Amino acid sequence: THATSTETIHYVNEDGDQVFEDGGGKLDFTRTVTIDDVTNEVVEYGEWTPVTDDEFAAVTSPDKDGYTPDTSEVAAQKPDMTDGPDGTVKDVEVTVTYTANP
Amino acid sequence: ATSTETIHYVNEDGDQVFEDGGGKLDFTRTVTIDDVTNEVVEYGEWTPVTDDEFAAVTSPDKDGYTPDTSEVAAQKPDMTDGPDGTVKDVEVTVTYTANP
Repeated sequence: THATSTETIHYVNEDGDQVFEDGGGKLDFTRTVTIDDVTNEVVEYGEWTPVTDDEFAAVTSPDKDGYTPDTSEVAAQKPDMTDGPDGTVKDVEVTVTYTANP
Repeated sequence: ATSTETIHYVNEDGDQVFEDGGGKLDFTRTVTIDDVTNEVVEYGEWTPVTDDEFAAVTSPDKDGYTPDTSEVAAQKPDMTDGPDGTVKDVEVTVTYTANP
């Protein structure tokens, strides 16, 4: 199963080259699975619940002299999640671009 | 999860005079587990596949004999919960006494 969402914030320049270490972090989720004790068949899947919060906190973009990121802060992001037998908590990808001044 | 009701039909000497009576009852219970750690979160209560009690059983007629009871009453099998919870079987003994 994949119940831990990883948020990766790519910090790059206009050429797509990494200018800072990836930002972000991780968010853990869990869900219950109810089965028949006799047949071992899955009866139903519980809703995904957060171990901490259901949203990645806002992330401040690092400062680079002579450059300006398109956003000084990536807003809080809720990772997508799927239910059912193949359900999983998805990762979050974000790309912030630093453009040279002026 | 299956309870078997066994009714022994014996004479005053302890010898069986009829094949065992009774029947079977099936039950099921759900088990809720943490999909990530796989720890059991909760055990559901036992539920009957059909009924929660064995129907009353008529005792066979035997010439020159009288069973202490002509009908074993409806019986509910005992059941326990938790990790080792199970539905217990039911054991009953009917005695046929020779008529003077």
